[PDB]
Amino acid sequence: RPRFSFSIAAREGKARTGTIEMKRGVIRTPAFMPVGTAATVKALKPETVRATGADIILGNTYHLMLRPGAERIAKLGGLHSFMGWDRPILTDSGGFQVMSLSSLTKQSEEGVTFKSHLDGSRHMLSPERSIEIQHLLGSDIVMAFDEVTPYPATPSRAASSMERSMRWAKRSRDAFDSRKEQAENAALFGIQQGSVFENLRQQSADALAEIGFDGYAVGGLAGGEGQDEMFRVLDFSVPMLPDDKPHYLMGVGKPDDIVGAVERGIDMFDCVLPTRSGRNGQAFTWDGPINIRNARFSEDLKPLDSECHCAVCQKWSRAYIHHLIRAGEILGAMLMTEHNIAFYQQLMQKIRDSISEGRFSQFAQDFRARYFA
Amino acid sequence: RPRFSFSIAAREGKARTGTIEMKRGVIRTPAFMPVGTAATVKALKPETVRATGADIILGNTYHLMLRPGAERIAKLGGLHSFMGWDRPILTDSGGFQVMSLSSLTKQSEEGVTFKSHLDGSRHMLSPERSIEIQHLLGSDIVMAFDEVTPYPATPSRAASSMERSMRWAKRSRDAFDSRKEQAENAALFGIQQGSVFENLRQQSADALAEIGFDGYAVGGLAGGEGQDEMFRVLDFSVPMLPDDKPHYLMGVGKPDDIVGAVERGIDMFDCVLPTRSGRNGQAFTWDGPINIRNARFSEDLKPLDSECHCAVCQKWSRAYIHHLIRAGEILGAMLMTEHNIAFYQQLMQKIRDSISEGRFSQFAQDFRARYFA
Ligand SMILES: [Zn+2]
Ligand SMILES: [Zn+2]
Repeated sequence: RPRFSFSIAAREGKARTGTIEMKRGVIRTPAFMPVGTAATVKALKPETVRATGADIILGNTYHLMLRPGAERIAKLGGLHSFMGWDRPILTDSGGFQVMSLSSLTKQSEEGVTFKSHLDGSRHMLSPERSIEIQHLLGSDIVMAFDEVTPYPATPSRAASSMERSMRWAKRSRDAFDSRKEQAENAALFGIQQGSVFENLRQQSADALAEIGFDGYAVGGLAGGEGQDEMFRVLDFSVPMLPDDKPHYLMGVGKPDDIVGAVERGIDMFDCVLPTRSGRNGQAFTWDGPINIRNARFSEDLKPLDSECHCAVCQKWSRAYIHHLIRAGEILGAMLMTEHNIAFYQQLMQKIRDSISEGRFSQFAQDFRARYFA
Repeated sequence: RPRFSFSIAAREGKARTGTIEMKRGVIRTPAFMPVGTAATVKALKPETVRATGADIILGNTYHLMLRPGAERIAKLGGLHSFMGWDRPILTDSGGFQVMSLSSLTKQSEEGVTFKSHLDGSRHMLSPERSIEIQHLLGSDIVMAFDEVTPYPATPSRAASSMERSMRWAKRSRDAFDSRKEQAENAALFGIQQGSVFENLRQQSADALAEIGFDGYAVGGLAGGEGQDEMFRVLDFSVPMLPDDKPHYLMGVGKPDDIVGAVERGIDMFDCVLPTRSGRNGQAFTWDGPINIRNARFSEDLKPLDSECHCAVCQKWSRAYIHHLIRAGEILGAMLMTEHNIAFYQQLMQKIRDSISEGRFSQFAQDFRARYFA
């Protein structure tokens, strides 16, 4: 396999289905990436993550650099070896979480210094250091280090952040390219910014395409704007990106969001929703989500979802899982997470098959009628 | 397979190895039973419990009756169906936990009434109700309902409790026998009491043998007396029990305790140690236990134990598991528990093979030299 090759096998409207071939494996697109926070997809062995259909997982740079440490993971042989997942890993740049989880940020053109939300330790993150950490982890898909624009943002501030992000995207590119081993074996994605503003999204897309990346993420969304606005922004933003490279919508999302975003040209997704909500009691079904803690499930012998092919739905009842989650049992988190992640993979499979067969628009319509019945 | 058949295949001194055949499967003895509290062996799917080598698990009656409820489990098809373990299950009588976990106990000759440590609900437990609950769960090995003698106990109080326990053992026997379906498909074990006193242990054994049970537990030990005293009591107590039936030491225990107790004629064991300590950071090894949270393991690439055949030791390093447990990750509990339970099953296998080969005494000596090196 090559370092990176994205091939589009079928299209329907703006939707695409295909494959990304990398050294560690093939990624089927549109793709959902389960999120591994501190080097684990929560409550799942990697073999179980793979069994659900995942082709690639996401690792959080910010969390890994704080614990167990980027250098330490490198010494121990890299993230893949450390956690036991041998397929591709995408790492985020660590920037988003600095804003959302650290204390005392000091921000500047060089990068950001911050205090750990764990200990009192002070850490630094810049385009160069972010790229270095991702190398130390041995990431397959490296994200450029950007400055995240909170929602809502004024046009002036959105512009300033976007412009800084574009300067940092060049720095990221150069850092990545300067490290022979990373340049030869990993891929680099740039992140489009500009908040909800069309002209800024355009300037950002143009800047990113001028530098040149293996893939392009749409950043700054799912920040509180709501689905209507998100979709409106995707409408004009995705077409600005090079059509022949993957389009990654960071941090999205709910099943309905994924469907609409694929309709708009998105090829890759990640979210903590299926894992996080899993441990919380929310199970996804084709008829909409359920909260398994609800008393109405205490004696329901049906599986979580009536069609789901996952091992949880083959083996255990809603009643049992209701019991486990109410009791705060670890097996409850294990089973809910496996089911939710498998649901997401089944959704992605249905999306890929429908596009390949030229009936994705019908699938979207059928999916919505039932999910929101 | 028959309802119950215990066969002894080999002996060495007081040690025995053999099999208990029951309708739901064969139990190899000496046996270790992982403990399922609220209908789950904590952090493990039943298939994983089986994969470690477990032939039978233990379920806690007290916890099951409070949540999700004995009647409810019956309605849903019984404990096996509910939790997805189709092999034998031994249920305790629920008495021990009433003493240790409930509030406001009212005790009498009829039984005990108590308040849930969960809600404010008031529950009752008597020989008859304990046997009924175990039937509703669909237990394969039913324990007689006894009164537990705290350590230390005066001879007078030990005697009074033992005598009451023997009256309750007859009541348990009669209750079990009166329910055709339970009598025909399950087995009933009596519990010897009498604290540390030889004459009381003798009276108790004589009373139990007169009633007649499928197996005999040594109760009242591991209550704070220490290994020396426990062993001293086992020395005279086990021989009092019918030699041709299984001998069950309830609530034991550490690996060294298991070895010494088998040397003294014990065939069955349960303890929360490998599960509980697992989540706590303690991993069993042939060279003694380790606490994986210790900083010395942060970059140790070796498996938890150098000889262990479990899936955890095949796949992950001490360094990774150290990280998971420090981080409070669910996968940390999953991996530690699987390893610890598999260690216990490997110990039991080595014990069975050594007895079968007439070299158990040497195995005990070799085990101790290394474990306590
Ligand atoms: Zn499922
Ligand atoms: Zn092991």
